[PDB]
Amino acid sequence: GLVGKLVTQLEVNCDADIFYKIVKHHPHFFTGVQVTKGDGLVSGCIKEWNYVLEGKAMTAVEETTHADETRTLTHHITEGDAMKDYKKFDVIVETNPKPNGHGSVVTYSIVYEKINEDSPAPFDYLKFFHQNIVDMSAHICS
Amino acid sequence: GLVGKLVTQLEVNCDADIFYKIVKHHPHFFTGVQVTKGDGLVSGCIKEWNYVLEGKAMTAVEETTHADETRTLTHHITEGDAMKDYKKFDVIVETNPKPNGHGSVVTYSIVYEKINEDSPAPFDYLKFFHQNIVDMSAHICS
Ligand SMILES: COc1ccc(C[C@@H]2NCCc3cc(OC)c(OC)cc32)cc1OC
Ligand SMILES: COc1ccc(C[C@@H]2NCCc3cc(OC)c(OC)cc32)cc1OC
Repeated sequence: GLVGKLVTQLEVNCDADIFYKIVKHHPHFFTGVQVTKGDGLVSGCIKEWNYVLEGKAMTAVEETTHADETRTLTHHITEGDAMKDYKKFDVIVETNPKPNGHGSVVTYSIVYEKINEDSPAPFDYLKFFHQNIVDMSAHICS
Repeated sequence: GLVGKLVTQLEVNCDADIFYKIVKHHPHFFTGVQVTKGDGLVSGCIKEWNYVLEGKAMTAVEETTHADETRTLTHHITEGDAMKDYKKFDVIVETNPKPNGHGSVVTYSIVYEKINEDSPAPFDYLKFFHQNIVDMSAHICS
């Protein structure tokens, strides 16, 4: 099966709307541009990343869009090392209140389509994104 | 955050109800028992597994339940190496038709609660369950 999705979901002790605003505004570096929607206000960005994953230097080009009303960030990868393995690679970050009312659930989903049946599934990316949100979440408190 | 869920979802070219029936009936071995519901018909099982994960021999005790009407298998781990890292570890396997009507989507979810913030998230288990369903899925065809 070539099409799949990997998910990591974590509970965080933080209001969903604030946490989303934190995530939205944030060896590696990027160059790139911001994207606007017509009113001159930034609606997203396009970045070329240089990063190291499990010791190997890689590049990617990522177009990011946000949806404030659903607290969703979407990172659409168009180019780079990952596209040697995947025809499609998108990363969707959602933040929602726990039905308990107070804290939040953060979901990172990697939606992918492999080039062929010999391509890996992106467990190395899932672990990276997971640890990154754990790390960010451990620099926040009430 | 101590509570989380890992998911791998895969598309399979197989009718959901047949695929669920295949999954339901299937270095490692197990000993154990079957569980009935009162009519003498098997409703589940309780197994003690001996298995090797990333080279290390481990044991677990797993109680499995099924739900035919939702094509869901639930594996509830009560004891074993994994419980050195997790207070709770459940594995839920769902099979549903693609809204396209024909093939299926198979979802393995690992629902976990870590013992403490230094416990790993179960990416090693997610990869194992993923490869196992890929392998099974590559022994089936129309
Ligand atoms: C192939 O997919 C991607 C590759 C890189 C990114 C960028 C991502 N954001 C912060 C900096 C950064 C740093 C990294 O390693 C140090 C990294 O590794 C995967 C990923 C990222 C994002 C990606 O998709 C969201
Ligand atoms: C800690 O959680 C679990 C541990 C073992 C199992 C049993 C599982 N089923 C087939 C045989 C088998 C064989 C394995 O390695 C050869 C294995 O590794 C994780 C897992 C399994 C299931 C588990 O949860 C579903």
